[PDB]
Amino acid sequence: SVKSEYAEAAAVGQEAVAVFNTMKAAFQNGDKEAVAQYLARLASLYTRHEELLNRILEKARREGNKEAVTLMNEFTATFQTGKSIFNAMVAAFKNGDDDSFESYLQALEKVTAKGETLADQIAKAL
Ligand SMILES: O=C(O)Cc1c[nH]c2ccc(Br)cc12
Repeated sequence: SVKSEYAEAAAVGQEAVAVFNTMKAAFQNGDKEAVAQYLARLASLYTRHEELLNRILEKARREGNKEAVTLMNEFTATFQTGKSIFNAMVAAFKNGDDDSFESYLQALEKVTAKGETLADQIAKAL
């Protein structure tokens, strides 16, 4: 069902949180070889999550589930805010700009934290 697909997409989101928090510890420790690998792992996790959410949104549209479509449009817009902040963070790591990396990291934590009430609303709506 779309609801079990949403549980699967959500688990992937939680994998990214786990990897992201491990990556923040590596960044703080200056272990850039680990950070590089966690940033590759996070990209693949975000590209997977993004595609799965798009399938959920498209299914909700085909089902005519107007409330789920509304909430999924709001969430997939915010997902792009997070994804943009992540990509800037990757660029800061490439450029050796730890100040920008720190900044983008906190922004990505706050963007994610904000979008959690809506993430849990979508589970109940589908
Ligand atoms: O997860 C998505 O739906 C979009 C996305 C694609 N790449 C990302 C990287 C970080 C964060 Br946060 C989000 C993304």
